Amino acid sequence: SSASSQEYMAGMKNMHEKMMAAVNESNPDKAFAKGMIAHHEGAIAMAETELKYGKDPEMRKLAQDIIKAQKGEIEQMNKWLDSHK
Amino acid sequence: MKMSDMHSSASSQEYMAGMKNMHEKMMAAVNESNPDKAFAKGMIAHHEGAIAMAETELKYGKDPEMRKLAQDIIKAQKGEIEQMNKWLDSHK
Ligand SMILES: [Cu+]
Ligand SMILES: [Cu+]
Ligand SMILES: [Cu+]
Ligand SMILES: [Cu+]
Ligand SMILES: [Cu+]
Repeated sequence: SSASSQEYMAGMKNMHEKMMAAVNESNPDKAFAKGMIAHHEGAIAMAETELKYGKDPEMRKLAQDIIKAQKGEIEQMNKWLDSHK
Repeated sequence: MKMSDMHSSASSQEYMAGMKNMHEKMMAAVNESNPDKAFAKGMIAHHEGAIAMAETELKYGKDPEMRKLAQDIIKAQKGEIEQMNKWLDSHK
């Protein structure tokens, strides 16, 4: 019960850590890439927690979709960073 | 290395603002006991952060690929926000 809230909270504080290190970036394109990647990783964590503790099928469906999509956009921003600035 | 660079640009400030806003709303959303409801409220606040970060990118960003992604992200996140919003207004 409260175990779900902590797992949610753990993924959040995890995302906050990396997102903090990405906004001190000066180049706003690099800041968007690094920040949204950490932000997207937060979605995946929050979605995986829902798959563990969630009971509602519609939301568990959305969580599965969110994991698939965010992972995709993440690999794009990663490739964008390996080539740019 | 430069001392006057010890202050953030406007773009970094807007990015910082969107984070502090997203964290606040997400904090108030994990207070849910029901994890399905917690996922909905939390991902909504989390998704709104994506929109803010993408809007900040559209305001200050120059790279075409990333500007396109920011545009798409705003569309998709808003849609999924509407889904979770209706899900919250309909499920108990
Ligand atoms: Cu994201
Ligand atoms: Cu200041
Ligand atoms: Cu917090
Ligand atoms: Cu999100
Ligand atoms: Cu490029």
